[PDB]
Amino acid sequence: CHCVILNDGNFIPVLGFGTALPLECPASKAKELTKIAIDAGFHHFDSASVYNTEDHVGEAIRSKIADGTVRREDIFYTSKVWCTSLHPELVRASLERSLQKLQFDYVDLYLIHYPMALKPGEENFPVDEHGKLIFDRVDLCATWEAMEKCKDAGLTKSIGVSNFNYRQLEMILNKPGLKYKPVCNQVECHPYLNQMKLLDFCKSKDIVLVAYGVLGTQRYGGWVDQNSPVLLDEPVLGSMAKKYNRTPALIALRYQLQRGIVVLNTSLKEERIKENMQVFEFQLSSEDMKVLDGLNRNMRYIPAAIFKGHPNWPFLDEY
Amino acid sequence: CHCVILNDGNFIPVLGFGTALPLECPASKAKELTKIAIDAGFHHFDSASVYNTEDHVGEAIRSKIADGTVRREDIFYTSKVWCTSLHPELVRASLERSLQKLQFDYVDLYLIHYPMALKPGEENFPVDEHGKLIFDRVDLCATWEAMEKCKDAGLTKSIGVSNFNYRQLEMILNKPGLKYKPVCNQVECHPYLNQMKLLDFCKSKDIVLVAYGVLGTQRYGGWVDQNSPVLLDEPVLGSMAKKYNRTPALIALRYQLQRGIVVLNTSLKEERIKENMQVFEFQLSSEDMKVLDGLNRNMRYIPAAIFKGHPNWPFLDEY
Ligand SMILES: NC(=O)c1ccc[n+]([C@@H]2O[C@H](COP(=O)([O-])OP(=O)(O)OC[C@H]3O[C@@H](n4cnc5c(N)ncnc54)[C@H](OP(=O)(O)O)[C@@H]3O)[C@@H](O)[C@H]2O)c1
Ligand SMILES: NC(=O)c1ccc[n+]([C@@H]2O[C@H](COP(=O)([O-])OP(=O)(O)OC[C@H]3O[C@@H](n4cnc5c(N)ncnc54)[C@H](OP(=O)(O)O)[C@@H]3O)[C@@H](O)[C@H]2O)c1
Ligand SMILES: C[C@]12CC[C@H]3[C@@H](CCC4=CC(=O)CC[C@@]43C)[C@@H]1CC[C@H]2O
Ligand SMILES: C[C@]12CC[C@H]3[C@@H](CCC4=CC(=O)CC[C@@]43C)[C@@H]1CC[C@H]2O
Repeated sequence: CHCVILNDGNFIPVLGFGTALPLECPASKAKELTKIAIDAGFHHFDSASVYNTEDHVGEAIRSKIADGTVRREDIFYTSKVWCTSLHPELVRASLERSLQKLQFDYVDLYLIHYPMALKPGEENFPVDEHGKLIFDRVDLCATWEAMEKCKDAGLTKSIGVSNFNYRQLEMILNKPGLKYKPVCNQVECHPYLNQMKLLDFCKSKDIVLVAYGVLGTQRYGGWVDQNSPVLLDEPVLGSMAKKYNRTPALIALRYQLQRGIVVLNTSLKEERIKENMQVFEFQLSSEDMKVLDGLNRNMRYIPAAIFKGHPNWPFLDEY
Repeated sequence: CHCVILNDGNFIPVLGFGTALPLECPASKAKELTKIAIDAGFHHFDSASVYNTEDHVGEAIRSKIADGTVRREDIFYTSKVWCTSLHPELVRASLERSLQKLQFDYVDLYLIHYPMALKPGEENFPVDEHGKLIFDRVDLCATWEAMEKCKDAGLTKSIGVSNFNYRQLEMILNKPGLKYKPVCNQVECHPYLNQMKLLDFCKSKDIVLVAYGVLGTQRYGGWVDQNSPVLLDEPVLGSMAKKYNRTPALIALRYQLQRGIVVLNTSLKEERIKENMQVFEFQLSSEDMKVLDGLNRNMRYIPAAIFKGHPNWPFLDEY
């Protein structure tokens, strides 16, 4: 497998397929896209409880195992516990519910979606009369202890985090009695926001940086500035694509793989799912990698703006 | 394909089996060892016209292709033109001779063995009455042009160099009319001689550093100081071997792979040839890599001392 090794010994495919879909897409769409992705050669699938696509994704995977296309052990499935279940006593219950939806006995990786707790309840986005999210206070170190228990319970093989800044990672890494270090930190990363600093930090701690937004994000309404520039329309990517006889998307994907990053990607088009697998066919020169490094402009497509004000908002700029 | 991509688009397996043997071993020994390597999963084999083992190595490979074990396209074979054939008009004749000994239509890689020419002739080590090598002077840029022609003739898929220092690589890289940059520079590299500087330079130029002496070299008589320390006896390697439940050799091999180096290795023992393939099974922590970086002590096992007076002796410069 085009895999890299996690700090707990487990292997993870460097190219994963994201199962989050635009609000304008029917949930069931996730099932068909997953089947196409599997046939295209994808083994790593990224999901979350908040995506409401887990049951459909699980159906596609179980279907592909049933007909002998792949085995459960060959699939790397990731889930994430949402802000409303960060309370230590609610973490495992959330994972068990996901497993129930998937018809799985275990997930390969389980992440804390955001380092920001929200009022517990069925509603994923509890708000008051002003439409403001209802924040809740939770000890993330305790949340982590609960994640470790899930690993020891065999409900998940590995555990990690998502959307954590290095300061928050250090808190966990320096935790008294720490048992398992996060194996990864899934964050937004692309030429407009190359996370060089956070990447170097993660590498120094044996933490894998898993990137989303590698192609500019699906630009979800209510989460991304619709007036922000479209990443793949960047002239530099267009020019480099022609130089290497590839596509702007392939240039953006290869850029990250060559930096030691595990990449996620999503496309609603079958032709593009297959195309993205071609990222393993070519190499970007060291000089062109520097050119791409020059596109950095601190453009964060998903700032989780509705979370601003929360004591743990992870995206404050560096000094 | 546990492989990396060369600057000419071709793929090379990151772990290769070397076929040079101590003078105390019969040449035919290479046939047996190559077959064992192939059965253990090795697809990359390193040889040279000066090793006097090409015909035996070729026979093992052809034998394994014949009985259905492996395909030629799945094998990556490297040869090297010796000092006595650096004259531009003799480079191709040497490659053609190697192909004849191998009964191959092409080699995957062809290297200039040393940036030092010796008096042309059948004798690989021409000497005078004082037992000193008879040096010759050649236009290495002209030698390179001849290598480029060999690539354009399809006799070799890629071309590179071996034992070249920074200035000598520049000599080729800045050559007016240069058509193909060297895809690699095969040099000695291990914790006692980590080549930090030369490695950084090669990466900046898209040149892969291929390392020999990864396990301390076979300590050839007449080439290696028999009183020099044995690399695999290094305490740090022993302690790390115990920590990871591996072996000193596996630690030394993995150290190089994680630095982006293509590693060669040779063993006369079947058990060790099989063992070395296990290098893909574990990961050294970032902190432990730094510990290994600390062992550098400028210990060059193969200084090519009999060539020390040659105008182009490569080991005088800092790197
Ligand atoms: N942990 C988190 O906070 C978080 C947040 C957001 C997303 N994610 C994860 O990341 C995954 C990816 O989502 P994303 O929003 O980051 O998007 P993305 O992977 O950056 O993709 C952005 C856009 O690229 C287009 N695209 C894909 N392949 C292409 C190709 N070969 N040529 C041209 N265009 C191509 C897609 O359009 P088409 O569909 O039209 O092809 C898509 O809208 C999700 O499914 C999820 O698993 C995680
Ligand atoms: N281009 C050049 O100038 C140049 C120069 C020298 C060599 N090379 C290339 O590099 C290849 C490697 O040769 P090298 O001299 O550098 O040696 P090496 O790979 O550094 O190996 C040195 C020693 O390691 C031992 N060893 C191997 N695997 C082991 C294991 N699992 N446990 C314990 N010991 C182990 C071997 O002893 P045992 O046999 O007793 O196991 C061998 O004598 C050559 O065959 C050749 O292809 C190139
Ligand atoms: C932006 C992000 C992915 C897209 C989703 C969002 C939560 C609400 C949503 C509900 C949907 O039916 C479609 C996707 C999405 C818009 C997620 C919050 C964290 C991040 O993973
Ligand atoms: C040291 C090196 C590999 C070992 C050989 C040496 C040339 C003479 C030799 C002749 C032999 O019959 C056995 C190997 C070796 C001792 C090579 C010169 C460059 C390097 O590849």
